[PDB]
Amino acid sequence: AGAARSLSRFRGCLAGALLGDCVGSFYEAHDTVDLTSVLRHVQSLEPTEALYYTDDTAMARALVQSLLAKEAFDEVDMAHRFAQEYKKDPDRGYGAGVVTVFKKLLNPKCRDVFEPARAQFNGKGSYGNGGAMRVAGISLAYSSVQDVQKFARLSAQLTHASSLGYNGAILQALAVHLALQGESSSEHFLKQLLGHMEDLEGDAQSVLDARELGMEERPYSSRLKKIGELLDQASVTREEVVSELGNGIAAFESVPTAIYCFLRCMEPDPEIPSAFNSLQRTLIYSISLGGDTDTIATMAGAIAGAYYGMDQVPESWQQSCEGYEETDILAQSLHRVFQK
Ligand SMILES: C/C(=N\Nc1nc(=O)cc(C)[nH]1)c1ccc(N)cc1
Ligand SMILES: [Mg+2]
Repeated sequence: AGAARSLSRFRGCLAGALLGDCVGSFYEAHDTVDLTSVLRHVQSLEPTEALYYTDDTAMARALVQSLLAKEAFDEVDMAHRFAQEYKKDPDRGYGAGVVTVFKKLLNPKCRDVFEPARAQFNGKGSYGNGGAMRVAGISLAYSSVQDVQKFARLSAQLTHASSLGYNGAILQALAVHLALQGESSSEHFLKQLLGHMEDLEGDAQSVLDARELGMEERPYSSRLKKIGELLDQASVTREEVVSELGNGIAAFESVPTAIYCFLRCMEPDPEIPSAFNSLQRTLIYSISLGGDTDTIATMAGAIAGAYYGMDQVPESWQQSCEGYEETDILAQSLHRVFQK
């Protein structure tokens, strides 16, 4: 993968996300998934564009297309691109909630593009993982922690106005940010994320948002702490992971899980054949958790792809995915424009 923030890492990041979405799609909303099944099914990749992407990729592409068009974050442009993408291709797997947001954004009378998201859930906003599932491009465009946080938040808030939603997007963007920096201990990676989340969850609004939902005072911080405990635990089963971290559509029940998958799979697992590389292993492992496989795998894939780089993206897998060339072009353009 080479240096921090290399072309290879950019390409690997978006390819990894695409793979997770396309391959994870087959198992979406499966309560349980058998590992042998995933393996058998990834054999079906080996020897074009046979696997459709979902809303995860559709929104990721629109986000990145906005950043490229403006060479900056522009809420009006990005909001419009999200809404127009839905309009043109509505059957990509959007929830009814975010569709309500899109319909409001499509009204040419809508001046304030943040207001639709805020009206959701009786004015409290969605805590879904939709803000995070598309956020990797933010970490490609912006190098500083400060900017990653600011624009992961803003991009997320166009559809997910609950701090439980947009803080999940920040966490995912931070994970990609770190992975683009290259080789790290799992301990150092986790500690860096924990520090950032502890700082964010100090905010008074974040504290109130959690309290309303009966959650721990610092939800993501507490979940990252659990990840540290899990990584030290003997004979952790896929069920115990799901049990402690979740595999759901809430950002809190999917973003930490995706990060755990990345961290866990830094090391060889005897349960996944050693022939699979580290990226492949991460994707296989994350999909085998079940639940929202598509988003958990797209997020784990973004992190892993940034970390391992394009050399770990198997051409046979990549070429099975709808739009892999467009995805690759977007990654190279992000590098040219923002990491020249
Ligand atoms: C923030 C929130 N809900 N957000 C949400 N997003 C989702 O995707 C799904 C669900 C169920 N709920 C909230 C709503 C009411 C109160 N009383 C307190 C908080
Ligand atoms: Mg999807």
